[PDB]
Amino acid sequence: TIVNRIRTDVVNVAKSFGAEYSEAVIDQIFQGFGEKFTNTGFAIRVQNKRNQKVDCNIRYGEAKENCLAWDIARESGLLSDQGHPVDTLIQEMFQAIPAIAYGADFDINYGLVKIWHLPKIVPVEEAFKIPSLPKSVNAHIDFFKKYHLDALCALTVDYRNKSTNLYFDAHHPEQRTTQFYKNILQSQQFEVPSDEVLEILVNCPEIAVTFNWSSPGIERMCFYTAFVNRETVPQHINPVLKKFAQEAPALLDNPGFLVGWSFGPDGTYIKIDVDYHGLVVPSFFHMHNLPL
Amino acid sequence: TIVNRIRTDVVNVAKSFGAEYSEAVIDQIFQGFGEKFTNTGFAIRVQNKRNQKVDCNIRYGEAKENCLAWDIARESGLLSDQGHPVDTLIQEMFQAIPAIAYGADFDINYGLVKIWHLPKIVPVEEAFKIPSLPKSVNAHIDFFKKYHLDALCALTVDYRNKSTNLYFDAHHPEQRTTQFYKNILQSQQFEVPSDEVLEILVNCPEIAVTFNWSSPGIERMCFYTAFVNRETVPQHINPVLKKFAQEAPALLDNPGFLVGWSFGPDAKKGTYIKIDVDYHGLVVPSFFHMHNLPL
Repeated sequence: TIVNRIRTDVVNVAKSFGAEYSEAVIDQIFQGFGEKFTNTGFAIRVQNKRNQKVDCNIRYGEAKENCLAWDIARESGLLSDQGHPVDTLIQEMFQAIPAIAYGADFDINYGLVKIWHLPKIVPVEEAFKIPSLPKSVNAHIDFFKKYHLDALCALTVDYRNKSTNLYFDAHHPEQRTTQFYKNILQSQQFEVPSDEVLEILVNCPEIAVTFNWSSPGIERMCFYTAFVNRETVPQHINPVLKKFAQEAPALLDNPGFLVGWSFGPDGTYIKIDVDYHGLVVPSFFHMHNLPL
Repeated sequence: TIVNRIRTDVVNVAKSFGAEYSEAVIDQIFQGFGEKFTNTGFAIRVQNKRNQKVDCNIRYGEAKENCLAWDIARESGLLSDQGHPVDTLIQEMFQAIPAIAYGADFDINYGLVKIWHLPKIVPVEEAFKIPSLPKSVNAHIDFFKKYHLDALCALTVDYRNKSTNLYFDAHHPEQRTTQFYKNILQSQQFEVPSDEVLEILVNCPEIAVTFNWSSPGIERMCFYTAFVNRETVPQHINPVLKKFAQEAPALLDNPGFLVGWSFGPDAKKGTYIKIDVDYHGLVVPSFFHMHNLPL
């Protein structure tokens, strides 16, 4: 079955990369979400967040206007209340801004991590009405304006990290210059990457900015890129990129990949998703009004 | 490094329990006290004092006769004069009664909360000369005698709450009966807990009584007991006891825990539980030793 092949592939990736994982957590995730994994925008992700360690995260999105993942995760005990502003945040999001899609991702050593809210691209101001948003978000209006972060294309709630991400369509001509990324990173005292990487960042269509409830400042920023096949992933930049590009499983032979470049206070690491069914990459390009 | 593992463990506990916290406050605490956390009796505490919320507090004790925490907190800006009787109270305490250890605790959403003074067990009357003590302390001499609160084993100053605690070794045979706890709680109009909890209270070797400068009455009373491992924590009594018992971080594999059962007026904060993980494995043996018990 497709669900058995997905579960097998996930475990095979975990073992090949030495990623920590729990069979009981996988069993729980799949009891709730496995059928969805067969039918929707499913992806397997590895990242080198931890030093000398790879983490594996599985995720899916689907074009439903209600947050089905919240209901499933509540039902299966994957999401219980934690006495924290995250408890209602996704609900407020779906109440504040109409959604065209939703999604969810799961750490295979832990359980549900984030739930996603996907509107049509919308002015960032529509986010400011959300009651349980951390104060830092509205505190960063001038930052958003300055860096041309006006076109909001997604929102996520991270229940494990107790944080929230705003995602923007990087449509502005300034965002096609390496100087933009140098500046925005330097504005948070984040380490500026190599020139090679900067030249990759100029094509990033999506910029994620992380906020939380313990600090006034930006926790992290991530710049996402897509690649149509294994070959065009920059495999020379990092061993995890090469190995995953070359060896990630998918239902088609040459899947696309999504690469995120995350930067924080001196975290600064790489994330890579395989487009397991071949739907995610076209949807990424479409959502950012780019051609394949 | 060890200190970095402690910091990340603290943050992870905060996030897991959804406890409100400040990265800046954690920064300041650890700049002053990080090395103390690595090398002394460090513990991580969660409590359900706020209704439908978990608060996280980190603490340490060490066997020094001078209140080093006071110097460190003053120097790091975590403690400043407040124009209040607490400004000198801890100094008067170390001046009045010789200390064999001291400690401090910190709310990770705020900063330094209390500083502790630990003498050899002394008669409670040695406390009564301390000048800046709340008037209600000496007012409660007959209460202390009635409930066999004669063996004073610690003193604390709570700078945030503007209160002070006297801690007593619960050595008396009456303190082994559930009726004692029913009576002492009823004497302050605090809610008497379940028979199950009462049967836990009879084993508690430490009783904390909270006084303040705004009222003549006892503000709160807390009954402490320790458990040598996660298994023997009464995890079925409260969801927080279970989760923290099962999931609290520590260097050793099966750390012990200290549980406090706190009681006050129902119309105010009411009744709640507090649990500490013995991060380095030092705190629980020290607890039993100070109370002359074996474990």
